[PDB]
Amino acid sequence: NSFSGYLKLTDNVYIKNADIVEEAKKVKPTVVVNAANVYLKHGGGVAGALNKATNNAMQVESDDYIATNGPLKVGGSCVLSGHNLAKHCLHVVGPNVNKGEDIQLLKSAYENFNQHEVLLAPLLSAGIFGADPIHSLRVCVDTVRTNVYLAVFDKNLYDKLVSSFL
Ligand SMILES: O=C(O)[C@@H]1CCC[C@H]1c1ccc2nccnc2c1
Repeated sequence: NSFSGYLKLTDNVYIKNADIVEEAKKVKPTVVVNAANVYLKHGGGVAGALNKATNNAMQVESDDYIATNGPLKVGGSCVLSGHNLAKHCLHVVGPNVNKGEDIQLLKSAYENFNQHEVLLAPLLSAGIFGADPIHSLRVCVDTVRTNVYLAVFDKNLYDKLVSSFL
């Protein structure tokens, strides 16, 4: 949890323009959040990048979790190993609003963060899931009560979020 270079947006939400893979390798936080789908198939976006950084160890562990427990629900989560990125990975499923999943479930998705005192995380449902990233930051701020360090890869997006929030 040796985070550096973050801007404090609220009492408990911090933001940095950084690649979450590189933040995780440098900080080795207690918890790194993955933006997952219900079958934990880490094919693209943040999920593909975190899985690639574990050289597919996260995918093999995830397939075993699904074979024993079944898929997650939208708005749900599970805690698995963080491998070389963190002590734990919290795999959280935000709604895929491009496939008709209700945006109201974005609040349920962020509620999972409250089970952990400190987390390194991306914006949920942004990117391939289709939600507006600034709306996702708003739900994060309105919902998460624990300390969250958000890593935003795209500089244009990061600047938009900081200008809209400060
Ligand atoms: O922060 C961002 O710019 C977006 C917002 C939601 C998903 C974020 C993200 C971060 C790292 C990624 N690395 C490889 C591929 N896609 C990624 C996507």
